[PDB]
Amino acid sequence: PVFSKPMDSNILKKRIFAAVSEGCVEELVELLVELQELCRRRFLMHKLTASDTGKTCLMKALLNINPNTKEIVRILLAFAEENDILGRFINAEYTEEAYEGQTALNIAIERRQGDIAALLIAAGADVNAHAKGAFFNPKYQHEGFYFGETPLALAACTNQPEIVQLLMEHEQTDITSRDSRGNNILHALVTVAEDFKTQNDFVKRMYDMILLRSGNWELETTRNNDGLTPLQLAAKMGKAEILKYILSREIKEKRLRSLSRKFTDWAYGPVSSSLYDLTNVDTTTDNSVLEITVYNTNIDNRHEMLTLEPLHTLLHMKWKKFAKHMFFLSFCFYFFYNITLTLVSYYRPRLQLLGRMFVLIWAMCISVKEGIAIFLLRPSDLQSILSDAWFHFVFFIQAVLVILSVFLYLFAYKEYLACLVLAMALGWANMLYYTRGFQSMGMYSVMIQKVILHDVLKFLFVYIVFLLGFGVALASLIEKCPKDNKDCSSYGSFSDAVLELFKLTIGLGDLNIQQNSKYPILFLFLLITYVILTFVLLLNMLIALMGETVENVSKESERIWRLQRARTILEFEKMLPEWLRSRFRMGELCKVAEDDFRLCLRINEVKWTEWKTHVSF
Amino acid sequence: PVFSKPMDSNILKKRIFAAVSEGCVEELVELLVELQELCRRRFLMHKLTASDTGKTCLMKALLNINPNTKEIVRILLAFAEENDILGRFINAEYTEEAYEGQTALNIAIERRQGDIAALLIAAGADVNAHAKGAFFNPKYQHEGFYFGETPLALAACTNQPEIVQLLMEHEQTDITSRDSRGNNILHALVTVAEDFKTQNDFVKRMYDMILLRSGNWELETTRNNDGLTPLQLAAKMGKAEILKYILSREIKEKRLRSLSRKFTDWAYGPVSSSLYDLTNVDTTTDNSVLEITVYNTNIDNRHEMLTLEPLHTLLHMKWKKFAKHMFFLSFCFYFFYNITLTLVSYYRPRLQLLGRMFVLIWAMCISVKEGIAIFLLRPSDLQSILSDAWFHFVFFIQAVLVILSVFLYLFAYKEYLACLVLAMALGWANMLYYTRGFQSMGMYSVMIQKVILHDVLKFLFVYIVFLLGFGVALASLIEKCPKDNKDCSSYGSFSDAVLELFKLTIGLGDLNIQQNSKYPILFLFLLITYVILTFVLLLNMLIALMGETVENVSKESERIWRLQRARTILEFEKMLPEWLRSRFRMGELCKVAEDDFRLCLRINEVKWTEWKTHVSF
Ligand SMILES: CC(C)=CCC[C@H](C)CC=O
Ligand SMILES: CC(C)=CCC[C@H](C)CC=O
Repeated sequence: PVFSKPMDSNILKKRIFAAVSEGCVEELVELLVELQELCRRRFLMHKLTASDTGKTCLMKALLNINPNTKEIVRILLAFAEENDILGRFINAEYTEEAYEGQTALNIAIERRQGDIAALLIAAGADVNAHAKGAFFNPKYQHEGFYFGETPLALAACTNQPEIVQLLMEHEQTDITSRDSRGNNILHALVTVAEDFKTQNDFVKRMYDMILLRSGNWELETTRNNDGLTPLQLAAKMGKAEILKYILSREIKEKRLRSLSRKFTDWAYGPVSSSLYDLTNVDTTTDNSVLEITVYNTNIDNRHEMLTLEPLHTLLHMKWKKFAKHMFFLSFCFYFFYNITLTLVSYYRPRLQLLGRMFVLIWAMCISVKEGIAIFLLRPSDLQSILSDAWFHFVFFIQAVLVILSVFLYLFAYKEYLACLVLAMALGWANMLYYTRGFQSMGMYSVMIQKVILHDVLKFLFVYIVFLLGFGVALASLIEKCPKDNKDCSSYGSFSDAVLELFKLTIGLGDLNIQQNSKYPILFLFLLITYVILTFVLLLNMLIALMGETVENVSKESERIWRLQRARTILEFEKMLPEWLRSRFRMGELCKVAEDDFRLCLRINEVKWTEWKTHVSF
Repeated sequence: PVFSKPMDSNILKKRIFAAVSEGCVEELVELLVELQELCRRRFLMHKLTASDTGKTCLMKALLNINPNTKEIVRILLAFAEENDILGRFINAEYTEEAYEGQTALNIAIERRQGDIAALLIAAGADVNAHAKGAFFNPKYQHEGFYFGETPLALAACTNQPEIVQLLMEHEQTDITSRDSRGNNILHALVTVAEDFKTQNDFVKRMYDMILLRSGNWELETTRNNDGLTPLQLAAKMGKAEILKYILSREIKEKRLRSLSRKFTDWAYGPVSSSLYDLTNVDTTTDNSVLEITVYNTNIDNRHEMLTLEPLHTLLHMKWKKFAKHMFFLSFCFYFFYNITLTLVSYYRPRLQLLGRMFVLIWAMCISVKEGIAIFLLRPSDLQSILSDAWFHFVFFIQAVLVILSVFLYLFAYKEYLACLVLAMALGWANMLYYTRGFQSMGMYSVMIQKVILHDVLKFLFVYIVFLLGFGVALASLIEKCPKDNKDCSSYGSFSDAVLELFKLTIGLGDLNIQQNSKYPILFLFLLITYVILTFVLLLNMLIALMGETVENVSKESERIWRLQRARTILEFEKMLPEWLRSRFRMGELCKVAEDDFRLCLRINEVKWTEWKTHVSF
């Protein structure tokens, strides 16, 4: 990455800056006596700070910590309060593009100087001073560190709970404060949080602290600049631990019960009927966590992300309620559409007229749905290798070719077999999408979807750049026969040599040495080295490479089948009419202070291994 | 899963119920003074309990434990004994379908309230109050928790030995009590027990406690509702640790010697001749543990389940006594029957008449045995992939086709070669069952039995749905020749195109471009993409998939060969006559109190690694 001018370097006002660097208080005593009357005519002490970047000696002293630093800070504060400029001195900000709005308290917090940090707030800091800068607000994740550009989140993004308690007891803190990105403190903790369970992580523990110290719902209901309360921000950023904690969170103490999400009912040993609350989980309005966690591409930790308590049961109930009954209906009504293509294609005209226009209207419906589905998606969705747009595009082609054929048939262009036969061969090959069910058979289609995109195009490109060179050479090595007989020089042209040299790869045809070549010792050399270099090397090294690929992705297939299952589960939801949406879940709990707690789904989960380990002691 | 109305919720009699919920004794003082004369006219205190589910305030207070709960229980008991309804109050039962017969002591035990549990039995509990309900007695294993529906097993199914001791010293406990499922306490411990050795498990330790406190044989000889003393219940449910403990169990103390099963004789270092007792182990009557552990499908922990001391030696002795000598006899007498089919099939009539009806009578015997064997099995046995019914069905077909052929031969239908040649080709292919012996060769047949059922039908179905679409398209792309020559359009019909397009897959035949097609650029595209998509992708991705399958199941083959070996060992037992069963094991030990301890098999086992590790200290 790149940055602007540095915040500190070591390449008569510079003498104070050099004195506060190493922290020489004995040297720092006398220059301030000199500075009290240094050009005391009128300047309004602007020479105390620097004008190139807005730096003062305070944040320069806190920029590099030495064992003697407290005396420097107290001497600087005692000097600043003499000239009645302490408010302007402690509220000093950087004035560059990378760093803008940076205060001395912001640097004091991050240097683990909790004892020093109490001094600036005692002198009076604005606290709410944002840090809107290019460094503090990076574009990607590799040119800076992000912390919500608020000083309170410094003690939150870095494990400093004592400064969190010190800032909480302040009268002017503004816990419900936005920023330039519109985030809040909980959004900041969501962003810094670590997805994988890597032993102890302070973010999950400190979320409880900040939320219990808030004691209200405004911190978890405010939206981002795009608009995201942190429940789905933890989903989009790919944070499994934080989402698991926020989805299943209950407070066993009174006076804090509205913040709870998982109201337990009874714990009868291995069984525990937990009444879960869902308000941004079910796809009711938009941007639900269930919708975000399935329409995402960059997430790699979806092994454990989909199998939470208010998501797995929700998906299973949706599948058993309205997804399987329509999946089988779609399978039957597409198999019939593919079968009625055989009665038109194979039985072409070289009372069975009831199905002549059924294929036309169903191709029209398929096209008018896939045209919406292909532009509703963004180009970022196709960047993933296992994207769902490939089948959405194949299904679209299967409709455009059919409608083009039936358009050209009655227009009499003699092309009613050009696009209809390709539509046929693609439609029978399109049946490997409706194997989303049948778990054992569903294991098999993603092997296609991964192997063909990982090993087939690479070996195909190598074999194409291999066959092209040998094809030109073998066609150039032969000689033109004097046309006394037509059966001369079987490797006649480049197009014929390509076919005759490709037939040798599969294993059908014949091999000859008298191909009207004046250099048989050279013809045979090339013909032998082609089969040696490709059939002995490439055709079986491909097998060896997929022997590693399938071994690597055999344990990964279980989650990637369930991903396609959940995607086609939620895709059929959008196709429902609004009046058919009456089959919602259980809701209107009314077990809160003065309202109804949205919708609350009752699940009855059991865990016998965990209960066996717990009861073992 | 689903459930009935919940046992507790938080959505002038309800005030007492709310007071006992959080356990506010200071609030609980005055309402009872109010309730003493509340409508004291005559109701016979029915308002103290609820009528919707039969709940009282006692089990509601024990439903959620708070640090102050003992005073609530003692105040409720002191109030109930005043109105002389303590017996009806403490013997209160739930009255719904899911929960029926549930008492307050049952809820007090499971909440780890051992100090509270002594109070209700001191007041007087019926103890033997069953919990016959749909929740306590689930159908499958995923809609409830099962514990034998007796309160004594609550302290047994949950690790609470102190309450076991408290219930044992009671005068009215009825240790030999059945239930609605006919189980006993040992059956309950067998059901809850954990099969794999997962560090410490309280069930195996507490079995010793309950059996030594019983001190008799009635607890381990009572049968289930179907009829199972727990030795084979531990076998059918798949519990390796519990079965290992119960099979090899000895008490070194006097006054408890009839309960012992493994009477040791001498321990001469690495060798220890252990005299084992077998009463429900040998297949003498029915339902032996050895018979149950081999005729089971759902068990996955049979790696260590078959190799116990009174089972492995029993199987080895049976094999060396009467199973190998009949296996070789069956192999010879079936190879002769398959060889004498060649002298009839290949030498058909387009003094060798001694073998013309031998095949007929042996096919009759094979059919009359396989017809019994195919309906003696249940449909649950065929659900397993590696079931023994496939060979039992192939052997049956090999007899029905032969008898149909020899029936149609002398009836003169000219079909004596239609079913006889298929019977021949199936009979020579049926020889891959008699490779149960030859350990290295026996490793090879289960590779067939697994690979063909896991990878062959899936790739075959994909290749069939692939070849069918290209077959119709390639046959439709060609044009009908004007019949001036017969050698026109080699891809003539669909049936011919299927064969010509299948010959390209194996690698024999020829490839041409002038197939009387008006669209050669389209014919060649389909012909090239078929070989690309199938021979380059499917035919070798199958190899890559079995490269993972064989690697995964290479370590699993050792147990699955021995499973077929034990199954064909015990299958030949049933074929023996009753008079031939005189070759039993050693029995009539008479080393017990006043009887003969059934049969007792002497084995001489050695263990040098264990003795080397033991003597090392
Ligand atoms: C296997 C799969 C998912 C797609 C293959 C379809 C090919 C392109 C047929 C083309 O005619
Ligand atoms: C390999 C094995 C166990 C069985 C194959 C027998 C096949 C079905 C021959 C059919 O004719």
